[PDB]
Amino acid sequence: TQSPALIASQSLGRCTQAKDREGWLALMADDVVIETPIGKSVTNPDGSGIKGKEAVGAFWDTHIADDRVTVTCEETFPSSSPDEIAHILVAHAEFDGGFTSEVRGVFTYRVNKAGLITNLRGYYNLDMMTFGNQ
Ligand SMILES: CC(=O)[C@@]1(O)CC[C@H]2[C@@H]3CCC4=CC(=O)CC[C@]4(C)[C@H]3CC[C@@]21C
Ligand code: NA
Repeated sequence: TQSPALIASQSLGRCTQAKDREGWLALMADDVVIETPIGKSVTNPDGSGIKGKEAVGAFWDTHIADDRVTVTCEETFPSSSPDEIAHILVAHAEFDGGFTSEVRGVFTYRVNKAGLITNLRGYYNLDMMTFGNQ
């Protein structure tokens, strides 16, 4: 048996690697809060996270859809709750014509009783990102 948290996190990645916008959003609760990273950033403007399914849809359009985002799991850290889990992820992206970005950080997931994602939080900053010219 896979826990609702692990199923959710892995499903989110598969939908990302296939640019399935609708399937991606269906894995989330209507009150989902995405904080990638935690704190103020271009991917987290006010530093309190992207709140709501509409705003995460916009986030997908702005930062994932045409940016070739792919997430790779390096190590999984289960908790003693089936609804919360942590991963060491490596996120890669391609933008502005072919410029690349890559960062490795801790990502925590949380689902509600129905198993829908309510929280996704990333522990990383700019100094951890690496950029490319090909
Ligand atoms: C462009 C960037 O700054 C990043 O590549 C660096 C951090 C990346 C997160 C990592 C976590 C992840 C998990 C998923 O399964 C869905 C997609 C996201 C949210 C993914 C979006 C692109 C981000 C924001
Ligand atoms: Na994943």
